[PDB]
Amino acid sequence: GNNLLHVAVLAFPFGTHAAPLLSLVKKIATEAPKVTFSFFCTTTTNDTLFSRSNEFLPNIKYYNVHDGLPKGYVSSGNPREPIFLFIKAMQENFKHVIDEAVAETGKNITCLVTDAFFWFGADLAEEMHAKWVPLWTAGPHSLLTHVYTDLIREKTGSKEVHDVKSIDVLPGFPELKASDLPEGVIKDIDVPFATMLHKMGLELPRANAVAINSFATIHPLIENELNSKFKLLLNVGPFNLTTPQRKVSDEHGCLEWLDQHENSSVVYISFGSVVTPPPHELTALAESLEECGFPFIWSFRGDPKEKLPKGFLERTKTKGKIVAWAPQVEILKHSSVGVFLTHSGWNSVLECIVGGVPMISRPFFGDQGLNTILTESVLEIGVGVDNGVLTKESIKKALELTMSSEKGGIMRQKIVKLKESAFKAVEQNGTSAMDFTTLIQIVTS
Ligand SMILES: O=c1ccn([C@@H]2O[C@H](COP(=O)(O)OP(=O)(O)O)[C@@H](O)[C@H]2O)c(=O)[nH]1
Repeated sequence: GNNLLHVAVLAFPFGTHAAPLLSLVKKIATEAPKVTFSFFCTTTTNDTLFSRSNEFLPNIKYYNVHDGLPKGYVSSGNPREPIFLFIKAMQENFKHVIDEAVAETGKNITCLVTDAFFWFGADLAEEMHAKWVPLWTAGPHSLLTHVYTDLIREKTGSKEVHDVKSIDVLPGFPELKASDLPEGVIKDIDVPFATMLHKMGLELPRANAVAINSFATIHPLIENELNSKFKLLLNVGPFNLTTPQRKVSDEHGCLEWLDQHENSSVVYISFGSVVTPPPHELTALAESLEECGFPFIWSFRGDPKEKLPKGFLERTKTKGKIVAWAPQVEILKHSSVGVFLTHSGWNSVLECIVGGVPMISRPFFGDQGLNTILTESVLEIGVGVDNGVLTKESIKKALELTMSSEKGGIMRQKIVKLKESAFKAVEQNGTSAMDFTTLIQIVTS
């Protein structure tokens, strides 16, 4: 593109949303050095994202957007409170800062790239006579679930709303219970997050193009519907293969430690950038761990003994590891690791498909439920813990099953062939490289 183009990038501050988006942006900015990229997110998220050294692509500048929290505000109860406050004032807070970036660069916005959550991107793009390109950072099946929100509700009564009778929502997908769906589709339909997702489903067809961090082999039938709902659908993932972003950090020699172990023998544990199993769960896992023998790596959450038992800490310090932050993508590509105990967030899922490792899923929130059903029943590269909770009986059951002598192997096989499609999809010749090239064209023109 030319030196007159200005791309505004609006990222979601919570969960693993902002980093994947920034990654996509970095790939584009490298290909288009004369194009200006303005990245908007909360001060706290920007601080974490832009602390990186020479990662300073010159044509990318970040701008802090108000987090919606009132003056003096203090934690309070539920961790949902700051998310709800952000959502409630995000449109005007984004606009205020976008306005500063336009006055400062002297360049009107030509393209608005946003997390798909930002349904208001169409309206904003409209006002500035700019293009709108939202990015759904999760899977195709959940995106389509949101596009189908009204349809689902219209075919949902007292039975289904209460898990008595299952709903047939997605093509080429098992029948689901309301508890399977992301909060908001059929429950708590009124809260800000739920309203944000519904509006997104309704506004997406107005976009110039809808990008998604996924690849065409993930779900053919779902993709076809999405393809018919939007002006353009672009599969630009998996991001771990299509975009840069370093992070090859092993402050705790996990990979070396992994070297000094054999194949499919280590248990990697990670429940995302925000989750930490409840008390009865952690304690059920920690013990499940040092009773199964299985060597392991566990990404806790900074806090060590804080939640974990003292003794346990220095008793397993010989057959397993526990870190605050691990080099997950690399760990998942290591031949040592045999199973991935995850909450099935989408990013971790794409990373596991690329690494070729079987999965143990204990979903918590959002799309994790649909993701578990997708990898357990449709891709068959994983299984979920019993009851969706972590109890010593449910854990061992899963470990034993995946680390078994049959099922675990097959899953590993199924995910190796999927891994193959992933690598193929990103060759210049594949659909992901091609949709990415198109994305670049739209964003930089
Ligand atoms: O020790 C860790 C734990 C997590 N992650 C990364 O954190 C992200 C988790 O995203 P996901 O969508 O799986 O779950 P979320 O954070 O949205 O709940 C993934 O990129 C993981 O690789 C990591 O790099 N090291």
